[PDB]
Amino acid sequence: THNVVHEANGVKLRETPKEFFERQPNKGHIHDVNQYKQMYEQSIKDPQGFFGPLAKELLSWDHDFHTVKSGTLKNGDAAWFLGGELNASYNCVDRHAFANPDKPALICEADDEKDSHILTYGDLLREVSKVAGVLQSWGIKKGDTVAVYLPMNAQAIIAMLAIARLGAAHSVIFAGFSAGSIKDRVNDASCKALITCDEGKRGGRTTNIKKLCDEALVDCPTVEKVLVYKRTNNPEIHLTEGRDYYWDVETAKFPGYLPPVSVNSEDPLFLLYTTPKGVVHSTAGYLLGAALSTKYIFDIHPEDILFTAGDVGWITGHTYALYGPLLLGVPTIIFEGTPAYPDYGRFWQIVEKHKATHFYVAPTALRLLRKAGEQEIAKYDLSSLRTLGSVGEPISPDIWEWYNEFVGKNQCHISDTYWQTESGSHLIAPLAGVVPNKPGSASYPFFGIDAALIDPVTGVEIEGNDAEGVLAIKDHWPSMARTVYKNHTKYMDTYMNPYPGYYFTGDGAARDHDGYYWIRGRV
Amino acid sequence: THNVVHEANGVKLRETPKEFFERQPNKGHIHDVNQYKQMYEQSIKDPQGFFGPLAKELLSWDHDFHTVKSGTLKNGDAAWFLGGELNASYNCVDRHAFANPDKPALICEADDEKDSHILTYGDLLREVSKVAGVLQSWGIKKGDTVAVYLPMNAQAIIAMLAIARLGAAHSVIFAGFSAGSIKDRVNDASCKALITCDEGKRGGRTTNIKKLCDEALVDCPTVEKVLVYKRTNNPEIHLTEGRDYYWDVETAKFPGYLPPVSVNSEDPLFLLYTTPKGVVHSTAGYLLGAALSTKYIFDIHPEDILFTAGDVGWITGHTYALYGPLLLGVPTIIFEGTPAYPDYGRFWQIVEKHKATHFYVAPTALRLLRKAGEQEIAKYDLSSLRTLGSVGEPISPDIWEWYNEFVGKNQCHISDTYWQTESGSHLIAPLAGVVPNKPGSASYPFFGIDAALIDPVTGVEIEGNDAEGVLAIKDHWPSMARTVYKNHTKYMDTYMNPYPGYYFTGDGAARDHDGYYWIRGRVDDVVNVSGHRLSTAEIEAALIEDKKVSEAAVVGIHDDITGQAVIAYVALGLRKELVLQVRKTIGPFAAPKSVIIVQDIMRRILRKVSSNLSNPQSVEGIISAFGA
Amino acid sequence: QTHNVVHEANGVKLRETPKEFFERQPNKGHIHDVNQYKQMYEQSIKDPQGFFGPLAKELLSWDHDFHTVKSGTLKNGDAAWFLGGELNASYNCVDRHAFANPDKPALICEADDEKDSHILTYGDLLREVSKVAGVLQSWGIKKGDTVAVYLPMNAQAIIAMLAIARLGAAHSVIFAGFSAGSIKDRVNDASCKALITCDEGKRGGRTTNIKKLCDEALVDCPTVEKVLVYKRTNNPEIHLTEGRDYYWDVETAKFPGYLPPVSVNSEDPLFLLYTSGSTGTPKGVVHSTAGYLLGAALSTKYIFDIHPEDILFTAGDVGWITGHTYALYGPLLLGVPTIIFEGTPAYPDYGRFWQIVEKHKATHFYVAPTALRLLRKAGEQEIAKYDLSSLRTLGSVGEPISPDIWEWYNEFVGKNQCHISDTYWQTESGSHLIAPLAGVVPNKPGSASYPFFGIDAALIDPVTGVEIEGNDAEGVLAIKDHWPSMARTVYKNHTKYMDTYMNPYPGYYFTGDGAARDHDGYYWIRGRVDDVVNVSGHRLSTAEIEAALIEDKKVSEAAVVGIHDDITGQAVIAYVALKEDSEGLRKELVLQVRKTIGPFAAPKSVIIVQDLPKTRSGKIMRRILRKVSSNEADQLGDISTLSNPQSVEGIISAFGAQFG
Ligand SMILES: Nc1ncnc2c1ncn2[C@@H]1O[C@H](COP(=O)(O)O)[C@@H](O)[C@H]1O
Ligand SMILES: Nc1ncnc2c1ncn2[C@@H]1O[C@H](COP(=O)(O)O)[C@@H](O)[C@H]1O
Ligand SMILES: Nc1ncnc2c1ncn2[C@@H]1O[C@H](COP(=O)(O)O)[C@@H](O)[C@H]1O
Ligand SMILES: [Cl-]
Ligand SMILES: [Cl-]
Ligand SMILES: [Cl-]
Repeated sequence: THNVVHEANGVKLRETPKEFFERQPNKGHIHDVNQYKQMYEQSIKDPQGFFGPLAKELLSWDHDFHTVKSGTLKNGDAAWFLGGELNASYNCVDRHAFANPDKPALICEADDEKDSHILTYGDLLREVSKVAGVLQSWGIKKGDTVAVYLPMNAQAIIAMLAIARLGAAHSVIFAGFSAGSIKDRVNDASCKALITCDEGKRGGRTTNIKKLCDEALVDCPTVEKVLVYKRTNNPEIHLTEGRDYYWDVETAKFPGYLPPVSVNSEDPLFLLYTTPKGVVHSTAGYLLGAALSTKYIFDIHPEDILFTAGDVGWITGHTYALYGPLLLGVPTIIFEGTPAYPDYGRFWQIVEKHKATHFYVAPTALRLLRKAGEQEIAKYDLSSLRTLGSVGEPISPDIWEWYNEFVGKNQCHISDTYWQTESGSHLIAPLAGVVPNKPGSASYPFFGIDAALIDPVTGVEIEGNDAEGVLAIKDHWPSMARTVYKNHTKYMDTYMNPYPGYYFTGDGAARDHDGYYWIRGRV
Repeated sequence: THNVVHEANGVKLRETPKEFFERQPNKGHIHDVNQYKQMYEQSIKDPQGFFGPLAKELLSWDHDFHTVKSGTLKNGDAAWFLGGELNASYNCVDRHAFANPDKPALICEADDEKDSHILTYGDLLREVSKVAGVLQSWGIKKGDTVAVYLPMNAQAIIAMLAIARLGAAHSVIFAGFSAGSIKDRVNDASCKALITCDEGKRGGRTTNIKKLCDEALVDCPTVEKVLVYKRTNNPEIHLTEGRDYYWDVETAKFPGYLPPVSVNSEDPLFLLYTTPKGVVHSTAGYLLGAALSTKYIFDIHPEDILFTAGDVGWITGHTYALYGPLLLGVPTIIFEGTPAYPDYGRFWQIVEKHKATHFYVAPTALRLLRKAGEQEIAKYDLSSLRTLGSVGEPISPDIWEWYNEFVGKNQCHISDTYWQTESGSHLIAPLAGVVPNKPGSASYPFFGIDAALIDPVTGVEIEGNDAEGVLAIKDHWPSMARTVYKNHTKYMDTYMNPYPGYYFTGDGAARDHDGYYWIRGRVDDVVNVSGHRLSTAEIEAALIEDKKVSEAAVVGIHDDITGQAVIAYVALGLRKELVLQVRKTIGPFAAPKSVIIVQDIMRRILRKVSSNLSNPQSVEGIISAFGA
Repeated sequence: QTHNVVHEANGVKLRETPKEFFERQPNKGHIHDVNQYKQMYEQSIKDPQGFFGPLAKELLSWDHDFHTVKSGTLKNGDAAWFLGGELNASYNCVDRHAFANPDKPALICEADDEKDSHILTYGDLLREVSKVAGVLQSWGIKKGDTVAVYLPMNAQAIIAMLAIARLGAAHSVIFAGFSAGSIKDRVNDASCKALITCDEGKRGGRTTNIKKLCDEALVDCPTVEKVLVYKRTNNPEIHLTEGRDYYWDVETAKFPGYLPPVSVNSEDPLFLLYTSGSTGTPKGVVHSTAGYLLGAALSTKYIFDIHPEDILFTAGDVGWITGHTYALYGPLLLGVPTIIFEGTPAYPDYGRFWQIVEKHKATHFYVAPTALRLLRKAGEQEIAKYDLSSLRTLGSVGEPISPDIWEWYNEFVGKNQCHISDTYWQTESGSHLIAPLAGVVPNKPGSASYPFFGIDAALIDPVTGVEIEGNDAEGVLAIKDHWPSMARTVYKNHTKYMDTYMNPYPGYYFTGDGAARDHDGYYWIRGRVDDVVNVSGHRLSTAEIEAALIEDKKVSEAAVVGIHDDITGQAVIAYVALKEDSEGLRKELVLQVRKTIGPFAAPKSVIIVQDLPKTRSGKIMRRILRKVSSNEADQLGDISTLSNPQSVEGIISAFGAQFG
């Protein structure tokens, strides 16, 4: 029994169902919860000997690295795989296109299913090369930043991979932002180019996209050129001559292959803004964390198919709609529309349509379907799923049991992934087919994450279980953000200085007698 | 006997003379024709196992490659030696300078022999490094393009190698071109710099070089600086302060070594313009093709000396005057003048002077020397020669016999080489000392070249020998051109789309019972509309048969649905009467998509108009008419 | 054996390295004995590929391997080493040591006032270099650019140099004693895109103006886009130009403490160091990356006998090549601590050098004979106050060391227990050329002894231009083949490079020095042959000083020459003719030279004459001014070949009257 953790008193360990293993294509990646702690204890006491080999296994290098880990949280100088060189789009596209060009890559589901398509890895290589050819033709090169203002569709996945192909950092801007929020993000990074579309389709209603760009671009002198996709092909849309150009028109000029550009492990892969602050992520570190978590926390295999019902304007689409799954050579499902269009059975038609084996979504949608589309679940077949995931905020133990039976049929594993934009990948989450669940908890911290609670009053680490306090990590990890663009002081003041030697997550949590962490919300 | 390939009837096979092997420095690279077929068959079925090792033998790499071959013709994404890095100037200069800096590299014969000279590989490394140093200090870098407007002399070779040393792509503009032809090519490539000379010398006559550049440059805003070599040192030649700088003045400021810049295998090495279309060639694949063909088709050894009587303004000078021979580390003769100056024995005086072992020339020049200078050949010792090459057009059996008797004394091997600017290197040619000749035939296709004859109407491959049709290639090869600069769609529409799954040479050919290919003339207008091959020339004739039409012009343009579409412009309801005329005389599917009637052939203008001898005022009415 | 030519060597007892040297040596020496050295030297000459290849792979960390050890020839000016190789200078001097031992001292910084002293570990140095490199990167600095440095000899100068080299750019360090005109010359010749400087300096307790001289020069340096200013004094009265000048502490705060180093080619330029020549224009000497670094590591390791446990105190300034190679690159490459002294040997008193050695138990001390002369004159009494027993190697740099100063150095600083390394070299050699290896080569006081690895030294007859075979000889000192750390060019002026070093004696490198070789093969430097004047270790251009004096509108013509000086080694004497209080104007002209070049270029004396001796062509005959400034007027010989032989009498009278 727990005197402190009131959430822990009387909670049955929900061992992973037996049908989860009937549906695995191959022997699971970690046998039992006992091997997970042998691999975890090594990843904390011996990061060099744990992440080194994994980096060599999961990523393809253009130059080997000479030092696995360097720096400290106190000094904000973390670095991983120093001296190595790779390319993000080579690991996400090329190396799978060479292996099996016809394997699906981007299973795109448009607003209207009448506008849906699928890109094989061989097609994704030809389209990324042509868009990278355009950007290279325009003078975009390693060290530049390129803004993206696109809905959740193929064009966004291609623009990011194309920008990363040249060694430039893509700064994705959620399609729903205003001209002001566009102006602020473009000017902070001094983007030299922007990729966008004429207008989108969000649940039947068409959205003004180019209009908001033009309104914002009038205060963005750094933007030399804009690439515009024809999502609707509406001719009343204005393109300023000499600045704006058409996706289809430019890409038609360049070949289906462009060489990737090697970047250093610690070269910025992208900027993502949360005044807004631009979180910066390294290349090697972020990519490894994205691939590891997707392989272990979701139990992804070459045959699997991931449907992250998120958006690339946020970190969830970055890591688990794009980089995570494509690094592993599995197809990912890119959903442009809403969970209510045409009706509340769209998520479920798609899972049935493509036999998706993993589903990843935030609770905020589970409360929308629990309070509207609870009947549409039985229409469609959801027998392909092994793993179901929660991302956004905490997951009610109510919605947990709802998410488990209605969508999972009491046959799936459920992983409640805790993590922020600054972490890059999952921090605390239960591994599919390994970690038994406690409804409402994130469970054990992931490889390389040395979680710890700190008494906010004294600022000392709270040893022993059955306790609460501020959540903090005692060392940095590969996918940790390395700075805030052009403002490292705010980066230190926010994460590294409140508790020297620790990384301040900004949340409060509790650890029960079993070690399971309970996320008690922001402080 | 042959019912189709009449050229081949009663043609005695011509074995390589005994003197060829007496003059050969070492054992030949291929023992006999049976070893050649074994090697060729592997180059087709297993290009990875064949070209992989050769790329590691013949080229020096800064970064290893992980995949030999990628892409398909149908997708226009061919690539070779992916992930690899190298430098063209290192493989053509540095590595040979280190091994033997005193070995001759450029044997330069000037317009007047008084000005001839010889650069060793050591000399070439210093002179290339110094020019590259100037370009580098000017801001030229990987990704840029630099134009070259120079005669066929040492400075042209140095300029090309210095540009490639920085990872930039050179674009060589033949020195005979006008100011307008210069204007078009510089602007299409947006060259940041130009390398040229004040004036040229050709046949004793002074040519204006800088004068035409100044004339062109007024409309080339991308050119930031020009390097000017004092070829004549004429003091009346004006240099624009702030833009033009002297070759000798700037090179004096920089050292004789500059580190080469590594580039990717598929980074552009150069643009070569032919509306002129800028043919783009890769780095690794092109260089491997240049070395392989020069080695095996001409039988080049380190002891040899190559004289390619061509100009770097064309692909022949690119591949077989520069990259080919310098990659293999042998000396190459760079001839600045003409075959008639000071007299009609100059070619042969040069061979004798430098004891050249290999001679490579176009049939056009052989015809001129046969007509006006046959008496001069016997005056010179040409016994150093072993291989006689022919380039640019099929060689008549008569010209073949003349070439064989009067130049080779019936003692040399003759290699009629078929290829084109877009192939980078030889496609069909008799390997020196290996393949016996049939006069007028190019014989067998080369390594990596899977040649086929396809029916021009159906696009289906013709099986069996004693056949004729369109010459097409079933898979890309290392030195195949990769795109047209900033215009990959024209590249696809010209080479890959007309006959999908094949490369379209634009030539017709025939294959005899021994598998020897006989290049025929060019094929005609092939416009492919939903699988129907249409003739724009054939449609114009039909429209003109209508007594209401004075003149008619038909062209082809890209179409997202049907592949291509034919648009007919007509100079004099009526549009319906003309479309039926074409259906009856040609065929039902030959009707133009559209028939536009205008008030007033330079079709280069109609293609750009419909896509969206001079009389420029009509252009406005045609643009208005197409909309109407 | 007696010498008919090398008189310096007659009756000179050979001086073995004392026994106590090896007692204080931490490990087995890097070279077994002098016979192993001869074998290794012979291979470095006959087989440089087999010798320098392995050493380059031991001492440097490479991002890409090299395929050819050595290329090019002196005659063609195309020397190159380790071709195809890639590396980074800041990685080899910082990163690789920080990963191994982040807490090991790297920069032992002794400020002008010891109250301000501090110590940076290799870990600290990595963060501060990364932050400065981060600022430069955000400003647009990239491989191929040049960045000027105008800083005193403190930690920030070292960080600026390493941060510039981290990006693949080349730093150009401008000695802090230079005026705005000398800053102007160097920044414009190199077209520096940025400048790193400080608000004010501290030297001898007195505040020096640094930023003020930059603003004065920068008004004519249109290539400089941004300036980084360190708050050395934090004086708030120092103006920063909005849009151009930015504070070191403010900008570095914006960037993280790690930045990836940029790989550069072995032959990409590492730095420019502007040097005075026979013209009035400084020539920017350019050094490669790989070859220069290998030379710094090789010489520092084998000539000084540096081990990981050791601590090096090079009493030099990064404004000159001595600080470049043996205060920064040499010791940091080997991963040992180096003492960076910002002050003077006289402040607070004439024992400061020894307080520093004792404080930090320095094992290696490297100093100029000019300072040894000063301490013998004014501070000998201070030595007995300090424990100097940590020292074992005592070096001398920049000028000839008198046999007397050698003995003083040996007895009073080394207690007759240390090895002395008289090191001969020059800015253009990058590293040592001729020097006694510590613990290996016995000394002849005043001789540089044997040439170092890769240095094939020769003496050339000045009359015939042919190499002199056999020993007991003298002539022009020349080197028969290039070496790894040899300078590669003069910036954007390779013709001056060829005309100065390679063309005078084709097939050879021309040091500009004369020398003699005794029967034991020891070399004895006889000084410059090319009328280059060395004042307190500072290479000066008499032509540049003449130009400064003429800028005064009262001067018609001026001639400057060099003469021996008991204090500074040599002194420049200026003869001035006016167009027309003398001692007054003499002060106004000396100040004129201070304004245009720097305070350390000021003439010792200014003699005012009516006419300068001239040829019939009209050129000034400085050969006569030199013999007069010395008491060798009786060696002038026939002067009827002058166009004004009567001026000679007035020159002898003027020098006698005004010198003093
Ligand atoms: N599984 C979870 N349980 C509770 N809170 C979560 C979970 N996942 C994410 N969060 C919250 O979401 C925040 C992430 O913010 P951001 O990713 O920056 O939009 C975290 O700081 C947590 O407060
Ligand atoms: N041996 C040959 N026989 C027939 N045509 C040739 C031959 N060599 C080159 N060509 C033609 O020359 C053109 C290529 O130009 P070039 O490569 O400069 O000779 C193409 O139209 C080829 O068909
Ligand atoms: N050990 C030494 N003995 C005599 N002269 C030296 C010695 N070291 C340096 N020098 C002189 O200092 C010059 C170096 O010039 P710099 O290093 O540019 O000031 C040499 O050319 C010599 O004239
Ligand atoms: Cl090799
Ligand atoms: Cl080895
Ligand atoms: Cl000089």
